[PDB]
Amino acid sequence: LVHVASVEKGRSYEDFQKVYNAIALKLREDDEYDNYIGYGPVLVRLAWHISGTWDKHDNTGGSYGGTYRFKKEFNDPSNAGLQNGFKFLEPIHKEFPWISSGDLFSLGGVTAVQEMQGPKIPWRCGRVDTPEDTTPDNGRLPDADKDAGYVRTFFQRLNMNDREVVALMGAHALGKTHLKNSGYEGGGANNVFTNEFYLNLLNEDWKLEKNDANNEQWDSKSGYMMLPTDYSLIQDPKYLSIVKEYANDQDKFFKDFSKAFEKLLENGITFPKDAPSPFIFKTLEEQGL
Ligand code: HEM
Ligand SMILES: Nc1cccc(N)n1
Repeated sequence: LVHVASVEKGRSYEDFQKVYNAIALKLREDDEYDNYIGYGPVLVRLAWHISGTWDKHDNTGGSYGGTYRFKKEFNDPSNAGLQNGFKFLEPIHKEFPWISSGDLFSLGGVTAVQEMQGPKIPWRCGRVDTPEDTTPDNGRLPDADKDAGYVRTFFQRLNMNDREVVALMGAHALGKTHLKNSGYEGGGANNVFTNEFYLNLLNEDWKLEKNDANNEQWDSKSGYMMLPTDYSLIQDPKYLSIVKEYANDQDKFFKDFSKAFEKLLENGITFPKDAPSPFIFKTLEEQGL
């Protein structure tokens, strides 16, 4: 299965910057969401979940086809709550109806990371909507009540190695868990992208508790939480080393997250040798907007 990137006809960097800016301005405007977290974190999670269906073995799933728009995938229990991100993006899509769905969902995550003061994430256009029959079945996204060996095996399907896994999970500095979505509750409610995930893992005093859904999670007295799969990153000695690295080097974390997150968003896509180079969007702040 080959998915060849095809640039939306006649579009260039300055078209996609406009879309980025519309997303970014709406992120600033719609600030009340989720007790004043705003939509940044949910957009990052949307971009990940639309990408994380990918299977390297047969090139099924992935961001290219925009298949989250279809009910089988929209309704995946693993995607509960992401409808809020889709609803955020609907006026953006109405303004810019020429962008493909996969391009919009992936660009929403890039825009969110950058506007939350995270790294620059180079981004490539040309995902093409594919039909409803190409929608992957539910069950391809990961469970949270598992251990490091589970996490490591899971991510091999996505062609991610230990460093890439640990870097990607730093996104768990953002937003929160919600009991009614996933059966986990709590988190920093943070809407600034930092390396805090790693510092919290190493620094807090964690206790293994049960939540009101009868699931185990790690809680800190400071009011933070970790999923079992997050905590596994300090139980496994290989992950632990990388957690320490990122807890001690903000810039390295930023660079490695950027590389892994673009990768994630590009898995499954064949870019022609003459395709445009990746775009690096300016933030609103860099534009004086
Ligand atoms: C083993 C891998 C992972 C597991 C098991 C996992 C699981 C979860 C769960 C259970 C939630 C809470 C959802 C809710 O209740 O609303 C969540 C939230 C979140 N996840 Fe992950 N995740 C994983 C990897 C990732 C990766 C790779 C990223 C992106 C790079 C990511 C980004 C997010 C973000 C940003 C949120 C917060 C959403 C919000 O505040 O609404 N996750 N994740
Ligand atoms: N904010 C957040 C989201 C997912 C998992 C964790 N540990 N925390």
